[PDB]
Amino acid sequence: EPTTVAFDVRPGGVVHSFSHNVGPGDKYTCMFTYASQGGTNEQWQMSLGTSEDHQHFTCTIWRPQGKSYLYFTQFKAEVRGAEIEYAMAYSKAAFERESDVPLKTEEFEVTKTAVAHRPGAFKAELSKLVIVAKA
Repeated sequence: EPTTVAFDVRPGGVVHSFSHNVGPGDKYTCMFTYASQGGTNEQWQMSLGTSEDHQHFTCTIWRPQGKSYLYFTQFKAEVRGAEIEYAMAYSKAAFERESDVPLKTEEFEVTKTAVAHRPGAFKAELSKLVIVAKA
């Protein structure tokens, strides 16, 4: 029943996935799959929001305070069975004196169901993903 859940983003280079679902029959699903290098785990948050029209929903994945130290070698946020209407990925998110810093055009790709890194162009820094979708 919580709409927001905490999860650990783990270094070590092995691929991990974390997912959360809300709504009748887990209608609204969001999954974050990644692999990273680093010294410590990072507790991130995944929030799923639902709108009045029973169709639109949002998935927001982020690291509190907007800075991540992990070297991501891959990432993919997926909303299976849904259609993305808006999405943005950030290397750094706004906090105190820092501004949001969107990933550069070449770093990622937005398909109907996913926001994913672009192999060979992604710069490895990520701290926030925002997805607005229609179930």
